[PDB]
Amino acid sequence: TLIVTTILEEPYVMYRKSDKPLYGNDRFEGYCLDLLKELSNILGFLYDVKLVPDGKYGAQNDKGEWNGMVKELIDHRADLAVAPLTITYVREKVIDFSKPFMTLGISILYRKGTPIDSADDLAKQTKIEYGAVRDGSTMTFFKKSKISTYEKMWAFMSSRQQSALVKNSDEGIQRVLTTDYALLMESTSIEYVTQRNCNLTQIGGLIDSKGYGVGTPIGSPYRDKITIAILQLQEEGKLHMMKEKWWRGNGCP
Amino acid sequence: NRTLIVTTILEEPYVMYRKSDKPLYGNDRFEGYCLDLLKELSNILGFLYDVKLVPDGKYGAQNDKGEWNGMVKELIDHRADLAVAPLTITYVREKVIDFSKPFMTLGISILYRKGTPIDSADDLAKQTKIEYGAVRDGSTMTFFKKSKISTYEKMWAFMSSRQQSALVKNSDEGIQRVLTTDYALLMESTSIEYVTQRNCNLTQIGGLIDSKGYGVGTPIGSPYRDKITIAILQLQEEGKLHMMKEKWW
Ligand SMILES: O=S1(=O)NCN(CCF)c2ccc(Cl)cc21
Ligand SMILES: O=S1(=O)NCN(CCF)c2ccc(Cl)cc21
Ligand SMILES: C=C(C)[C@H]1CN[C@H](C(=O)O)[C@H]1CC(=O)O
Ligand SMILES: C=C(C)[C@H]1CN[C@H](C(=O)O)[C@H]1CC(=O)O
Ligand SMILES: [Cl-]
Repeated sequence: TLIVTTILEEPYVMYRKSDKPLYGNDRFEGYCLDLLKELSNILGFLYDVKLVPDGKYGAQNDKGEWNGMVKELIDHRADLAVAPLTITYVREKVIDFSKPFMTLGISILYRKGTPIDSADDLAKQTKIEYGAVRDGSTMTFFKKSKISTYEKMWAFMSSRQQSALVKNSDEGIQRVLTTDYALLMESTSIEYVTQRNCNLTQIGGLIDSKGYGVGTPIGSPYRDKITIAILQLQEEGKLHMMKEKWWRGNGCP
Repeated sequence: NRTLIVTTILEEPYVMYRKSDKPLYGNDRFEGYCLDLLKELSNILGFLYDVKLVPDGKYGAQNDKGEWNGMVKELIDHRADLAVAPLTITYVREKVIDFSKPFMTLGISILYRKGTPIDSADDLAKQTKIEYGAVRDGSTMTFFKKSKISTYEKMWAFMSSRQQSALVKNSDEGIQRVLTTDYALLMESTSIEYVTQRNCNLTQIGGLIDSKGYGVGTPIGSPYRDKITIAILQLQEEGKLHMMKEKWW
């Protein structure tokens, strides 16, 4: 029986809707749960899903200490992390990621109706505020970047004691819907959001290329097996079916 | 430290013979995306390397008796330390070697001539006048062979009919077939991109029908695999892989 650490994030992992109190794995549904089910069926393991106690994904502080799901793996409090956990340089040095089960890139979430069409449109002005979820991989992309425009955007994002950043995606979404604000957001989440709320749209294409992967502790004997199962699921068209299932939403033009 | 043996294969624009007016020797024989990648990896990780073309000139597939060939076999048998090529990360291969995380993303798509009303794989699957195929024994052909999706099973039935006459031995052959005859080639999207920049009568039809990547191959248990994965992620986040692709495409 593996311990799986995860985090609430639509539509990957959500509280199931019911009139009775829920317990254990039955508390949850979503893309990641469907994934975990397929993975257990292929590999034959049992699993206990547990929300990550500090409710974080995994980032470093000044002193080099980790938190979130990444920390859970490092400390062996979980065997797998199944969540939209972005595969990044800094994380991959401290955990063993499976190969990606989903591809994505950073893009822009914004309200419909405007001439804005790219990141460059934002970086070369100051009237439109823009930011990212604080300490997420998207923020780290801008902070570590040495590319001109992205350097400029980070300067603005982090200025004024980081007032342009948000603590979570929902806050970002509300901020886009209410004020003159664009959120730098992972493309898969933009796709999800813009098919439920027809007032929102993606601006431009992907500014980078990356994946979500299943996290395991360094040296874990499951990583390679999960990689192999993921490849099987992709080649069978199942990853694609799973995403169609959970991204369908309400439908927007 | 021991000079690493790197198996690879000629394929534009990943690995090509360098154009010079005099004979070439060693690594100097070669240029291309994968040579640039290799050189970036060696600088980050600090290894020396000798590039060696795979003797049988194959990527790596199994025969009836389940025996492997090509670069994959080279790695399995420890005749090479690394494989640096457009070697698709697949289920069957990952079971027998270790791949780094992908340095490039791609999917199967369609190479065809411009000006036609064909718009998707479906369009091809439901007809028989337009011939279509893939490189024999490549990961693309294997995808269709193993698919249980209705459209793709129908396509596999077509491709394998008539003793696989719809298949080609290599991408160059496929490309000429598309240019000359009424033929569509199922081809990796990255290669389509390269071809259509250079052949203005050709285009991609429809989107990607799957999603995968090229990765550096190492023998199972190699200590270079994770190191190379981390180096790849670093190159990616610094935008050098993007630069490298633009350079060669
Ligand atoms: O073959 S993989 O390592 N795992 C399966 N997927 C499909 C889900 F993303 C992808 C996608 C993109 C790239 Cl570059 C690589 C891969
Ligand atoms: O983090 S990775 O495994 N290796 C780095 N890259 C960049 C190579 F394109 C990508 C791209 C797409 C996906 Cl899904 C996954 C990855
Ligand atoms: C939803 C959140 C905060 C996560 C999801 N993947 C990124 C990560 O794994 O860091 C974060 C998003 C982002 O940074 O745009
Ligand atoms: C060019 C060739 C024959 C290779 C390249 N990658 C795939 C592989 O690694 O199998 C093959 C192409 C394909 O099957 O469309
Ligand atoms: Cl990996």
